[PDB]
Amino acid sequence: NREEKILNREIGFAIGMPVCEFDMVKDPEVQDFRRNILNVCKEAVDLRDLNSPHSRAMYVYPPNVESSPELPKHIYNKLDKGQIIVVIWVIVSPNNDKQKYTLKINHDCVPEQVIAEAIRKKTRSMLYQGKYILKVCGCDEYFLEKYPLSQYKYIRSCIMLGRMPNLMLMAKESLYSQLPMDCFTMPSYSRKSLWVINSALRIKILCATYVNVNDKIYVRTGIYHGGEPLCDNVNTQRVPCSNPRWNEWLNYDIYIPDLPRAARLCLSICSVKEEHCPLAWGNINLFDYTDTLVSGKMALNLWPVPHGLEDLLNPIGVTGSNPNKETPCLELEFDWFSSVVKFPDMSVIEEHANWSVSREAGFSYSHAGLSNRLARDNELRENDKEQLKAISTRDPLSEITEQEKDFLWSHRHYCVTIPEILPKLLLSVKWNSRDEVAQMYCLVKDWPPIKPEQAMELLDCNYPDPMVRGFAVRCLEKYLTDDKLSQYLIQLVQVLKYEQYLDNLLVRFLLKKALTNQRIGHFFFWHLKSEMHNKTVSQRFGLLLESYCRACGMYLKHLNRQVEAMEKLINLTDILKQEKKDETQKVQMKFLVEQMRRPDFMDALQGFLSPLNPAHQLGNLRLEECRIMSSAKRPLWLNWENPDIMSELLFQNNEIIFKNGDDLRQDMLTLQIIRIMENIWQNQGLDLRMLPYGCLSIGDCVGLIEVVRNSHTIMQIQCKGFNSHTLHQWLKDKNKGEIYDAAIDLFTRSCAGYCVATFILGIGDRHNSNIMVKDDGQLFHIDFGHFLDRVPFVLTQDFLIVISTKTREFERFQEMCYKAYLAIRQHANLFINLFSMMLGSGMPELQSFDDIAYIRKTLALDKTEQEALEYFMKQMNDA
Ligand SMILES: COc1ccc(-c2cc3c(C)nc(N)nc3n([C@H]3CC[C@H](OCCO)CC3)c2=O)cn1
Repeated sequence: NREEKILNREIGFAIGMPVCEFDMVKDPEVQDFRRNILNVCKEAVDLRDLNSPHSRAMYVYPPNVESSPELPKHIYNKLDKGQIIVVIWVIVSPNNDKQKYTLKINHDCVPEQVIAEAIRKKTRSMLYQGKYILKVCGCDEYFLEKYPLSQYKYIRSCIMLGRMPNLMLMAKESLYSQLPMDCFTMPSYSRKSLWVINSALRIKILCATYVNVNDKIYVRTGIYHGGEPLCDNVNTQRVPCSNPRWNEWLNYDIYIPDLPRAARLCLSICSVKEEHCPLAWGNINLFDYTDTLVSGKMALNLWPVPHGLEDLLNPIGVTGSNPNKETPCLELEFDWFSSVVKFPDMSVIEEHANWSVSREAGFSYSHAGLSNRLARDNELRENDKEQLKAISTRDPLSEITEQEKDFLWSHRHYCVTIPEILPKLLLSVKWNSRDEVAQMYCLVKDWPPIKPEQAMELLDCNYPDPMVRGFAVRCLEKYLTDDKLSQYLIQLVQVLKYEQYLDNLLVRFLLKKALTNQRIGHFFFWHLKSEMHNKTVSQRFGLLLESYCRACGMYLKHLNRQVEAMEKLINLTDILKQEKKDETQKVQMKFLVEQMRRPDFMDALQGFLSPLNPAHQLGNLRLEECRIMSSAKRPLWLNWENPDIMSELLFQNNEIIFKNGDDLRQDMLTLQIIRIMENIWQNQGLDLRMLPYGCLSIGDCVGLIEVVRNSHTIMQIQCKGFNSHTLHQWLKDKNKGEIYDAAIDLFTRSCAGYCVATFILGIGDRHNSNIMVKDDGQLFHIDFGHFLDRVPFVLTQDFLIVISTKTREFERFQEMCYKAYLAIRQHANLFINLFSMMLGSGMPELQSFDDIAYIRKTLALDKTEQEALEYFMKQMNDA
């Protein structure tokens, strides 16, 4: 139609490839995902059309609230008798006069209540009903829901900062006048035997093509469930280099009905010299998306080995053929049985599980042989019930012995009483034994829900089973707040890579939330779009992006304006670091200024939302405040006017650093971990102010960085002014009076926060230029080069003098680092889980579980609470 043709050009621009291309794809799964996902779209749109227009407003401007309405002790204490002084603004008459009405009201007042007092003060300022809404002055953040005022992140941040909230009052009708009439349309594309196989698995390696020049070669194979072999790996015969025809059947120690649902064939072409090397790799799901077992002739196009691969295989790697067909192509053959073999229905598995529990009970009783895996009733002693608990308290990095596994499995029915043990019991299963797997399925089917922070662990590369991942999704669906879903969004987008198929419970969950919360949808779009360059995820992420863009609504027009901006800056910074690299900042700036005269450039680089915070409107480009930086990759310091009616009450200008050349993924993760550490310390009552500024990767070593206003590096404070006493005097000068005592306190609390953080994460070398200080004393670190692969933030005499060595303030400071280290140690399981989910991300500083182990060392998990306290105590004295 007319609208369908306009939509597809808009979707195409957003993804970076035309939609017609997805149709010219003959994979039934691709076309099934495309059609079968459409109900997740339908449900999301329906929820937005439910309480229209209010429900459409909640979509476009979701309330930005904290997870709990409860405030910590140190936060509540800042309120003058549990009450907050709030400032409500009104835009009066035709001359748009800003008029403030100050209040002092209960921090837990709902926005409809706050409005009432503001109308009461307006009616009294001389001596209406609820057709109004509250907005943050200077940004598009609204207060459309009945939450305690202190629950909104702006209000809580204000309390924390000792800043007075500035909110603007406006008509509900004036906001709804900005929400357009969106319509969802149905696209043009929308309109056996089971365990009866009494046989062992064999796979024929026929031949290899596109394998030529540059001693011998072979095909290394293995059958895997996650990253664990379901039997021993089987190699083909060694063969001369250019001639690769094996025509060999490989015979595996697995009986076909014993194959788990998420069983994979993991293969690689290896070179020999004593020194075996993988040339290419590829993995195949033994069952297709429809539960059908792979049969017959097949050809798999192979992938290049990832930089820094362990063994000769890549089990954690992507499944399916490499799209580039000019690559090593391996031709295989699978046994064809009586008909089309299909994995049994849940009911057949349910009956076999009941049969297995029965045969298990009458097995021994009447066996004669010994079994450490048979379940025994009444034989569970209180000293071993307390030993089972000690297992559940173990970190995800800790090794679980074969004895502990047999122990855990014989107690599989008790385990249901310690629900947080499940990841360990799931590892304890003999995943190559249909008998135990059918039984495990029924346990999960009725397993007590676990916390989302625990659920997430069952979504890394170790838990491939659809039932295990389905239960994890179910725990998130019911217990994960939007605040928290937003906080862990980069790991949830990352673990999508561990999914066997396009259509799954996780993608369905993530997409429903994306299409019912625009703040989630923004970052869901950007985290997906930023990996379109990566061919390993291009199709899955592209299809996910198509389904998103097809139902997001008018936000696509906003996303496309953002895409056009980043594309211009990439083009711009390409020319500077290529051609005009050694040219002066005046000539380089003359080129930018000449390019800004161009219409396509002055439309693109102005009047669009900030990808770091879509609540921020980037108006006119103030070139006069922009500069090409001195850094090697020629990054841009960019300055935009804040076109908000009340910009002045937040920030009149918005500064973003656009960088093209370096990987921002490692900074993205370090800044996320900081936000988390900060939120852990804050929840535990100890106020250690951190600054996880915005950093977003938009592609292949391209991204944006939030500039922190009123900040200078440690070097800049030393330089303009060898010198070791300048910092304190500068902070005394920038905070003279009673204002000084607050600044010294904000420097120590922030200085303590970064001391712990950097130590734990093993962050890159911290110097005078890698550290920064705000006008109020707030200390923060920047450019986190590389983590894990020592105390990097060495407290020099410079920082020590600002603290007040044998002082009362330094005795308070040490007590700040100590509680903080204990606070992170009590949460090490979460941090371990966040890094594990990122293994799939191609990050060099995080390629194996060995890398994550660094935080088991620095957080002394194998030691005790007092022992680890002694570890941090000892490591902090060595400077
Ligand atoms: C991963 O890549 C990167 C690249 C840049 C930054 C980066 C962040 C930053 C922030 C958040 N806030 C403020 N205020 N400044 C900042 N800077 C400035 C440092 C001083 C410099 O001054 C000129 C040379 O001395 C101007 C730039 C940065 O570089 C961080 N990570």
